[PDB]
Amino acid sequence: QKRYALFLATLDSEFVKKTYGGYHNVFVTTFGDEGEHWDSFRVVSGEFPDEKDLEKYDGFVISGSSHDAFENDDWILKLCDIVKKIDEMKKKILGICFGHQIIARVRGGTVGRAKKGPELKLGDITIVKDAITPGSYFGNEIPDSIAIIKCHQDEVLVLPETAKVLAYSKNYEVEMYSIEDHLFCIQGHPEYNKEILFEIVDRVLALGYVKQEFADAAKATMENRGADRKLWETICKNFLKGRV
Amino acid sequence: QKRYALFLATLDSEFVKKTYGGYHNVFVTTFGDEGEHWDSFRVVSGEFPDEKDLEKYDGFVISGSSHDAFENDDWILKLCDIVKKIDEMKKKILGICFGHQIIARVRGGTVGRAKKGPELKLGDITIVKDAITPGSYFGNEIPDSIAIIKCHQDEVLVLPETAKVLAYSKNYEVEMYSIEDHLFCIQGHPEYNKEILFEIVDRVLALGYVKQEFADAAKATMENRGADRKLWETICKNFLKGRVPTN
Repeated sequence: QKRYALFLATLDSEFVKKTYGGYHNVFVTTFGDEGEHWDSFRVVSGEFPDEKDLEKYDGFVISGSSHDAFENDDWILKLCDIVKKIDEMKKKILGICFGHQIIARVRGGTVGRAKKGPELKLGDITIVKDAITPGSYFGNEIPDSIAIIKCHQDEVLVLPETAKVLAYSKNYEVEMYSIEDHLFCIQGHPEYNKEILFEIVDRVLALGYVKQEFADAAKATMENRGADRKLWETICKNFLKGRV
Repeated sequence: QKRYALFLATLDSEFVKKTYGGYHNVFVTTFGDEGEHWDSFRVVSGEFPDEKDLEKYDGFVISGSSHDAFENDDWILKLCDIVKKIDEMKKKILGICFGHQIIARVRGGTVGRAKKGPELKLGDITIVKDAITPGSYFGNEIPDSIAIIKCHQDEVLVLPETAKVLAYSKNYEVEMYSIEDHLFCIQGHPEYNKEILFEIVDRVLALGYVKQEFADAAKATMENRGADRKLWETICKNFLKGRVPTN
């Protein structure tokens, strides 16, 4: 009987609540297969599993957040201690955006605002093919690059010593990385889609937080192409469910 | 013919553009009097006055921002450089929210995420009355406290060594402060009102950045009362325009 815990470090948005019924469903659509049990914990509102229950999960996913992974709010510190414990148990954790950065912070890396500005867009990341086995999480043919909806408010400015870089881009050396066999981290959102992106852009535009030109460029990146969604599902599930 | 420079560290929101025509208008409605020339620079977009033009301003106002004053984007570093020159000239600068934080950074203070978490609401600040002269910026009768629409994402976590604290709140020792006679800084927005605040709360709510109850608590602070808007206008104009003795 397979069990997976999702740590929701963001609230549900109006668009995500109305269109999908919330981030729980978004994650479960993306990374779930039939027959598994998915428990989510709204860690952003201070809800966590008990320490003693961690052993029954076959793996964990840490979502994105509007919070920064360098902040010191009580629920972030508690998430760092929980992740440390999970890590010591050698349980699988997939970290997405904020989640990638949380794992890095727990492993002694440094997270801060992105040197090369924010990103809200579809982009491409270059695979370090030398660091991947044919037949492992990445499939048989390993592509040169993979398209993903990027999350680049923050970044990992100093990489934990134990991390292996699996992909990079021109403006960021840490797009994807693994630690040992049980931590796997991506600075983009496999679980996002064009509708989710376009809604965020329009709202942050209306707020006055980005220029109209930047918004128009962000959306333009998904006018004629989407992310490699099927490949990300395959990679992420192979890692999290030990499927090699 | 008095001239004032406005540094807009923020873009115009949709609500503010369609209701008032933009933040230039909101700042000028708040802080301006007829017969003045106000120039605004969109510093957030890297637009700045020429150095040689600093000398013709009678004063400067630095706006709030959605960016953080501890960040190191090129326009921020350039703002910090320009503020240093203006400070060295001893020209008047009124810093609001991010602007308050930028002046603190230039004068060697530390800015960072608010110790006790964010704030998006009408609040009250307790005045350090011993630090104020009757007849200066706050009038003959110094108030015990003032209501202001708060900006508490970030804060000044370590005060500049030359800062005089003018007001505080339970959770933050630095609501308002001066440096010498030419720098005046408020962690709150005199230029905001109820409509602007509620629009921000609704939008950050829809985005998923705050809880329904945090939004409802924010809005509740302004259901039956507003900020001390006329008093803020008198205070800030008294300082920026030298209308009364310096504190």
